[PDB]
Amino acid sequence: HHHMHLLDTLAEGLKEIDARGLRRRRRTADTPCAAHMTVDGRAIIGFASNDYLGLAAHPQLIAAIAEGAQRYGAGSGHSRAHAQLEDDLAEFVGGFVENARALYFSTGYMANLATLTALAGRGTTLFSDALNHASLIDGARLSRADVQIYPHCDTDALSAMLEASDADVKVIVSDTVFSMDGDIAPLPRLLELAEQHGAWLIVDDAHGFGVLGPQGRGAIAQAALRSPNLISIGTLDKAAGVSGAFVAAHETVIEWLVQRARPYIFTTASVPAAAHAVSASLRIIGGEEGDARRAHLQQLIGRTRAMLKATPWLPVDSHTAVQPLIIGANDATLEIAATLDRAGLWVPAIRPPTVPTGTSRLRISLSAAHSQADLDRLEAGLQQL
Repeated sequence: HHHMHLLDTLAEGLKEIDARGLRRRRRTADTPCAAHMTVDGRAIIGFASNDYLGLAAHPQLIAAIAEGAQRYGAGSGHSRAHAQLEDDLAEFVGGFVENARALYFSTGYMANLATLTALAGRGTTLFSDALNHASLIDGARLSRADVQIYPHCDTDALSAMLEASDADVKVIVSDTVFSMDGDIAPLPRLLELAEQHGAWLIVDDAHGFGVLGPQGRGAIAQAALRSPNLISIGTLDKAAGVSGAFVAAHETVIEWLVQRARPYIFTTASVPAAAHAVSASLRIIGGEEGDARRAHLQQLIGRTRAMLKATPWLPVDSHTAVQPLIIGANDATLEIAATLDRAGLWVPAIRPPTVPTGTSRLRISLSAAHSQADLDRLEAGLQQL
């Protein structure tokens, strides 16, 4: 009956997590991801997912999964569906550069990792927005480059850091929509600085793809940017409602990634049915149904912004589906989330280190699948709190 003494340190750390209010609960969904979902046998309205267009449970995407598996098999063992998706993505999101290509990756993390390891090295300096999500942080540390953090969206500070750098290779890295705040990065000014200093501008559009710009092509498209310095990363498990991720860039950039990125990064792939279903999702996102879903989401955002302002708490000023409400402490945030959970509304409580100390917050995530009746109930829940 041997005992591993390090189990004791884990057990003590878990108890400390309970006391400090940082315990995480994983809930099991009895029904598909959607506006209304059943959890533990009780139907609730969910504001927790990043299913921004309501596509995760869409009948056309369910059908595309089934069709994709019948055509290409259950597992990948580069399927024809993966190759076709790369063509479809280049056409949809590559408008910022002539002769765009795209690469499909299993996860957003892998997409970031492939891009940074291929382009960054010793002698590269990487300039990173302070609120960038942790995957981008992790990808950069692996790159073996010097990482300099510029203050959030502070392009004057970044301009001063760029000129105070003699590096042979400079890379600027920013999320487009910040996942816990909802604000949109100053891409026009960031790109100006990138061209002036001869730097790559790598932008992660995880939370802007599908919901920003003409036909939902994303944040670069919204900013109407055109430059070969741009490298566009996105994920396909949020607005697109399936799984996977992409890098889109000038074909020379893509070919360099194929030749220089760590080969194991290409050895993982989602099931072929997933790639086939993303191609179907692009047709919805870019079509009249996508336009209608986005227009409805914009109306939900407009109502929710004022709803949050009416509460005693401080909203983060967001024009995207991410609608945070700052409470303050962990305990006070968990208490309010539980009051909403009792009213049948699932609103996550975000806590450090995900967010700065003293800014624990509800993260209300809107979806085009939500109705005005759903916001009626969220409002009543907030008004009662």
